[PDB]
Amino acid sequence: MRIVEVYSHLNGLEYIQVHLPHIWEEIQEIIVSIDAEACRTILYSPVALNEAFKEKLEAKGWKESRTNYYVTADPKLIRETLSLEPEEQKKVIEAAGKEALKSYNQTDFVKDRVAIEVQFGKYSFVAYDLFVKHMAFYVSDKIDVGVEILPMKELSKEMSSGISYYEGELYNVIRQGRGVPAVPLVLIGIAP
Amino acid sequence: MRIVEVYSHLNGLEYIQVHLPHIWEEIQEIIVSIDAEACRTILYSPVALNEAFKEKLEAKGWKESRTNYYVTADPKLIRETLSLEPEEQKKVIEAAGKEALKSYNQTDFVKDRVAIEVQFGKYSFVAYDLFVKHMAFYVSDKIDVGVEILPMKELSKEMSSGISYYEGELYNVIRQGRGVPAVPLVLIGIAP
Repeated sequence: MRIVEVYSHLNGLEYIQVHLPHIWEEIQEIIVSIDAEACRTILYSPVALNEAFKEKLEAKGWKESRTNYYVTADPKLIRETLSLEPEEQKKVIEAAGKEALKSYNQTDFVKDRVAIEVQFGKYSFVAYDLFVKHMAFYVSDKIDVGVEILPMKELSKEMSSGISYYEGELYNVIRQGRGVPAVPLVLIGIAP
Repeated sequence: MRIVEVYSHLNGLEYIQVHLPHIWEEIQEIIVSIDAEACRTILYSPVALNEAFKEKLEAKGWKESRTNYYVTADPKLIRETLSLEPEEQKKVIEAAGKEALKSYNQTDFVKDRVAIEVQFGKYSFVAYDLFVKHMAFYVSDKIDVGVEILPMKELSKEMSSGISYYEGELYNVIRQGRGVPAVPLVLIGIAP
């Protein structure tokens, strides 16, 4: 496959280029290696595409990651426990006489404190990846930068209706105003 | 039904109380009027709950709204056209030699420049409502404040697994850091 567009959010790409140059080179090579034709089961299959990326990513040591945390109804306690370890979060919340509720986020591809999301899903999933998933791993000190691989409109239009595309998601990010979300990111738009 | 928790984001609630006091009173009355028991088709049905709120909301003049816009791959052009009318966005993007792509957002309940989302859906939909939907209507100058009505965990646990709850979504918002999203909001957690 090929990269058509790349957007560096909060200079996330440059951070990778300085501190983890091998990662940027690898991400680029993995994309080139994906055979989109074999996924043309003539629309393209999101399941087939996800399987192809999964094999290549895991073949290069990108592995699953999970981050646990405790939520609560109290805004003050949330702000005071965001950066704490799970057990400490619960301890602090309960010590204030408030209820702690178990939660977590899980992602398939993490390596060298970089998370990569390959998204060929419906319109609501990218928003969730950017503002909740990547942010969760970032705030929990598991990643320093997140990467979102998305199909350009030229590819999404050749897939089932309802699949989000690069141009639309880039818009959703920039529409937030400067520097939102707080996690540095690299948005990559691809095509066959 | 009853309100258990209320969170004013960027002082959104106070904005309503000063400029639109009748709206806050009405929202509170609508919630009280909802018969959660009749939706206990003993778990609670999200479809039944959504139908009950829809009838009460529309009965009070809350109506659908749609906002159109043109996205593009060019970050600079996006920032320069965010606040423009749709036709002007396309004109500006194309005048720079870049492609404009049609898009939009639609919501069921808008009145007096306030949007209300009643969410009893899966984990990814609230994120989309907050960071994309409410923000789209806000940036397009259709609303000044957004409202998100969510079930507290005590209610969501009595519904199908996978339904987001107040405590979890409040966490997702505060985890962003101060003032994100840029649109003022009122988060309301409810129970039977």
